[PDB]
Amino acid sequence: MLEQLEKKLGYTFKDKSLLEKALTHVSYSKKEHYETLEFLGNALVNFFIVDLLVQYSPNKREGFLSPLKAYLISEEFFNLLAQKLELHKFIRIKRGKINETIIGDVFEALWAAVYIDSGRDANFTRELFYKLFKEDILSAIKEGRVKKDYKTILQEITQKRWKERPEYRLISVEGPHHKKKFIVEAKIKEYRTLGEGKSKKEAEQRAAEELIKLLEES
Amino acid sequence: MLEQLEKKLGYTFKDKSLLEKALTHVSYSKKEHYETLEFLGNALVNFFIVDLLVQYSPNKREGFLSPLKAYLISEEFFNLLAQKLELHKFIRIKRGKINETIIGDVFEALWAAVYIDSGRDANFTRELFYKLFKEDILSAIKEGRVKKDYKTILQEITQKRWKERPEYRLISVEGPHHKKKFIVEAKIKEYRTLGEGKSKKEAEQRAAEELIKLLEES
RNA sequence: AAAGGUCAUUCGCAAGAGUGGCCUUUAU
RNA sequence: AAAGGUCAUUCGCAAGAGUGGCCUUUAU
Ligand SMILES: [Mg+2]
Ligand SMILES: [Mg+2]
Repeated sequence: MLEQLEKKLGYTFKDKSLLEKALTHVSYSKKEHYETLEFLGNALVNFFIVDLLVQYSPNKREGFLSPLKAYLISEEFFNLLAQKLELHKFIRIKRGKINETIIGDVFEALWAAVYIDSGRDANFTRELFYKLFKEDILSAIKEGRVKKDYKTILQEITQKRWKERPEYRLISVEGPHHKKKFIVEAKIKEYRTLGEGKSKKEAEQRAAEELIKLLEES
Repeated sequence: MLEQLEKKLGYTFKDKSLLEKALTHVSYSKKEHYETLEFLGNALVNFFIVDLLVQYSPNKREGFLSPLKAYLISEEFFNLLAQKLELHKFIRIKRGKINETIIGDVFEALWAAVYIDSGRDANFTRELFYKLFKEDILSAIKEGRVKKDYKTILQEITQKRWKERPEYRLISVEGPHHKKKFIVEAKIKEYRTLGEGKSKKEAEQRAAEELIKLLEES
């Protein structure tokens, strides 16, 4: 079973218990799970990615590098990189389903495990990591594009035009506690739009997206 | 002069312009300054710190490791570790004076410089880093303690007791725009307290501290 | 950690930038 | 990234825990 993953990883563990720990969620084993390895892998993987980002990024301005780095270490991207490994069929869990949060954390812990198993050889681990994902990362860096959210876009418009910030007002809150529906109002000067979502922010983001369009019509 | 810093670092650079760039603020050189190196150094050092932290921490709980890690990569701590280096006498800058934010950023950039100049040798750089600071880090980790802020403590108190959170509002704002004084009000149930500070958060932190007392005195 | 506004101050013919304080938005 | 409250759900005699939703605090 593990031999398969080791083959996809291109690395054979000296300590197989270290590899399964990385693959084990707290629900399956409360004494030997990946939580602490995840803490380490996050730092480790963060380093490998930044190093690539600094070398190959077309734009080295902080406002570009920071948002892009955040995406390159996001759960989303990690799940994207993990596909190749098929972690979903090596992961051990009980009270839960192997969602994208679990996958991303196991991905991080998995890299910490390799690092440790190899006698804490960062250089070796970085290369193994690059041999597997360098191209995929450089690819995403080349097609890198920072995109602002509506709430941010809106206040930059209003701070430019009237040097003021839009007022977000909570209008309604319906539904059961585990699935609420929020209706918020965005207002600037005398303009006001509405927005709804499953969270205040989502609702405000919708509201803001409207106030922008509203303002375009002038 | 650079030779003096290399002796403190315990490493001789092949590319001196690299060491120089790490020491150079944008005010002194618009084209070759430490901004990008700082980006990378932060990631590299974060990894050095975390690795030590997962191996030597008294407590491995997320709620302990996280707050503690935050302090271990904070500007405050880096200035502490950087003292020994006397970076203040090596940093190049025009517009301003070498403050703790500068020192902290140059500390990070410097390690990025060492990393790159050594041909991206992570193991080497890590050991050089430890040779200089492992002792100080282990010591801080041994004294490691999570310090909660008043606002956090207040809502945990009010949420345990009443399942509700305190509320803040600004009472008044005094002084010039570049030096304001805020007076804020903190409340829970029928209890209200005031606090003042150079910012809303400082004011609220102060107000929260007062309300905690008010609650103890019942 | 990044983004916008703003006050002060510094460099600058200008453009524009540095530094310090404040407000807000985003991400983790 | 961490902390606290809350709803749902799963495991549990209980304590307590896991997973999903929401609110909030902190840090960068
Ligand atoms: Mg994670
Ligand atoms: Mg920094």
